[PDB]
Amino acid sequence: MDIDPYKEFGATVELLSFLPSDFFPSVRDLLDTASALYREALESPEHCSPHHTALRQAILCWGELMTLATWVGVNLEDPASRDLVVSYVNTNMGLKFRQLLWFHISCLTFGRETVIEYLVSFGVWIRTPPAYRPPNAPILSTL
Amino acid sequence: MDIDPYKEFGATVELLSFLPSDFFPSVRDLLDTASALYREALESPEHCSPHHTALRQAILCWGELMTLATWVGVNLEDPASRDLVVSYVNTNMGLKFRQLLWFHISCLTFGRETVIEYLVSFGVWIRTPPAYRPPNAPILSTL
Amino acid sequence: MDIDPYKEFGATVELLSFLPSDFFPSVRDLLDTASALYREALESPEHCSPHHTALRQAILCWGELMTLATWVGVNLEDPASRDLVVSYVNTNMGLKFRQLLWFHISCLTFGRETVIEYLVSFGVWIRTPPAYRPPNAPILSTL
Amino acid sequence: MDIDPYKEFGATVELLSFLPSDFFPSVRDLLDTASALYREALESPEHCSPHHTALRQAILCWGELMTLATWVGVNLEDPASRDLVVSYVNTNMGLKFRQLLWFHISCLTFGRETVIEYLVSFGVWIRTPPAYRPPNAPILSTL
Ligand SMILES: COCCOCCOCCOc1ccc(C(C)(C)CC(C)(C)C)cc1
Ligand SMILES: COCCOCCOCCOc1ccc(C(C)(C)CC(C)(C)C)cc1
Ligand SMILES: COCCOCCOCCOc1ccc(C(C)(C)CC(C)(C)C)cc1
Ligand SMILES: COCCOCCOCCOc1ccc(C(C)(C)CC(C)(C)C)cc1
Repeated sequence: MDIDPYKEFGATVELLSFLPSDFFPSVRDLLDTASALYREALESPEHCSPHHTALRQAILCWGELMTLATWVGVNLEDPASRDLVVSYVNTNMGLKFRQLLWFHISCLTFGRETVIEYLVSFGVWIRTPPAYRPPNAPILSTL
Repeated sequence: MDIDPYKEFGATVELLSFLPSDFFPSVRDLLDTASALYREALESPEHCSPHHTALRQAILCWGELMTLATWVGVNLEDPASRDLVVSYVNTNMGLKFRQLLWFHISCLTFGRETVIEYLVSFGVWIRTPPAYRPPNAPILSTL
Repeated sequence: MDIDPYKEFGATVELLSFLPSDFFPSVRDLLDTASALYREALESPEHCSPHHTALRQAILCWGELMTLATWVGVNLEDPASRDLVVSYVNTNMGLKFRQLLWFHISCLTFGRETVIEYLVSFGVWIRTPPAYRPPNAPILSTL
Repeated sequence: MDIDPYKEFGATVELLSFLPSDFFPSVRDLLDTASALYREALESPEHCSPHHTALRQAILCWGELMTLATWVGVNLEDPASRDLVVSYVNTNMGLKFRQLLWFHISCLTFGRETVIEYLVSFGVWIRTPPAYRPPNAPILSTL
């Protein structure tokens, strides 16, 4: 079916493509962050939050994709296709994964309205010209 | 992270290992059941329930895995690799997909208590040797 | 008929003639901004605002002009005339279009009074010669 | 963004398609009418009505297209290109322009409900076979 993984939260793919693809941190970095900050609540037997649920399912899915790609590469004999699997994964699905993880982690941490206003402001900013925008890229802080 | 996609909901992979592997319906049947009973909810912008929050993500994961295997079978001129990848997807991950779909659809339709009782009772019925096994296995029913 | 597209909103062309070309984001950027911030209200059957109405009509104009430029590229076998028409369209019409899109988005975003005070101040700043005006221009920003 | 210029007023492209392309008056005639009837308003500094706003924007776009056509006629020596461009502009873009002009002038003048009932009645007419199609095609009146 046609589902938007964010509209149950108050966002949309059209709104997260409003940021450059070179903005979203790497998958490994986001997973490390997620461990460090919410391992005890993702591994928890509680409906702690919809973000927790969705993040769990996403992590399991990335793990299964990784498993599959490693298996294909290990079985295949020639590199041309022993690589193309993991390569295409990190190309097309890595972006979706890290957009979604960024969303969920950032929300759980800072706030949903904050993350949304940040998306909007950062798009407006990265689209405005430098002479007439503030010079420092926007960023999220708990400090 | 070792996440159990069920302990959040009050279960485990073990409790679901009582059911054999050939017990679980086809992914087509289960996707049809979902599109029938819970579509307006899985497309809604609401946290209708953690079951929905999980089912949306799992369906997106399955779609992306399908796209992967298809792009593979297409761009890979080795039909052996095509077949192996796309059918191993089924072999290994479809069983998990349909376990999770079964669990969620059944805890939505009938309930958590009813489903866990069903799991216990079916485990009894199946661990029981045949000679003493009644032919009327437990079936989940609203009627 | 001597129509001023801002006289209805309390502004004028003479008040936006000071804003240079390097001030206005690209057409693509402004369109993405609108699509991300106001799509569910520009595609809506409500009279959400004069700015919404005007944005709708201007986007329709621009879409038809892009259709024209495509038809040109396809039906004009004179590369010179073809490229000259396309460049005229883009440069001139997109400059006017960026001007108007900016006015409307900025108003909807900040306020009519804020946008007009900002225009007055930017005019003061841009009339001042460089030897007596600060180097850092005024700035309209949510941040 | 896919936008319907009539959906905020209470109609739909699929509804004004009931009327043939050779039904709408000349752009000349429609502009004469709009001038004579609402010039003091389309030149006004007031959101007199959404129809007024939309008409302002449309007439501005038509004026820019006229300026384009003159620029072509003077610059481009290639007669085939010049004429093809002017003809495309007038024919197609003016078909759309006079659809819009007609809708807005007619609404402002007679009424939205009147215009929509007229659309459905004209559909009835044009659908009725010529053996039973009265020659008195429906027409909008204030009497
Ligand atoms: C080969 O099957 C063995 C059955 O035992 C399952 C053991 O693993 C636990 C399965 O749990 C899941 C369920 C779903 C999933 C996701 C959400 C990632 C969906 C999937 C598998 C379709 C990608 C991941 C793990
Ligand atoms: C190259 O990526 C472009 C961005 O795509 C935009 C998103 O398109 C709609 C679908 O979005 C998602 C988001 C996440 C996912 C899941 C949860 C399955 C995770 C993933 C991407 C790791 C497979 C699937 C689809
Ligand atoms: C070839 O003509 C097709 C007839 O129109 C079918 C309906 O198309 C819907 C779009 O309608 C309009 C109407 C007006 C316009 C504007 C106001 C932008 C004016 C125009 C046509 C001069 C560009 C754009 C689209
Ligand atoms: C070439 O641009 C120079 C700057 O403009 C100077 C005059 O400013 C007045 C702007 O007038 C318009 C006219 C039309 C428009 C719309 C939005 C209808 C778009 C267009 C140009 C595609 C017709 C916008 C502004």
